Amino acid sequence: SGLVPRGSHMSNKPSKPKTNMKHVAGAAAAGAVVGGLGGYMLGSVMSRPLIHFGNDYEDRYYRENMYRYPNQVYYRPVDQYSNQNNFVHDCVNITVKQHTVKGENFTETDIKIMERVVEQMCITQYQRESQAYYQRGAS
Repeated sequence: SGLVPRGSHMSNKPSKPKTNMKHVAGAAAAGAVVGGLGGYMLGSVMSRPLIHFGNDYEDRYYRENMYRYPNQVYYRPVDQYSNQNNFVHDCVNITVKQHTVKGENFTETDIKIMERVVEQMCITQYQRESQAYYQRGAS
């Protein structure tokens, strides 16, 4: 037998009284500036290569359109539940959205390489994400 009294758990302590009404953000307003992704990490600074073609044309083309398109990319933090694909999967899609955006368009031929630089940029990022992800200890 065993039907002892059990089933009592509670934890709540909202100690954050916010009675302030001063949320001024300086001065900046004109027309309208889009910006709604959700919360994806944005590359701050980098040095090493992101994509390696190997062919002359494929090489010159990349460095040629280098200024045409940005270098930053939206990616999420890795995890133990899944592999890099967890973030790399949407990493490419999201990038394609801002890449193929009406703001700028490229030829059918450019889309070929553009997809490579972006794709490789997603996986190549996993190396860094893991470097910081592995580190345990927030001092």
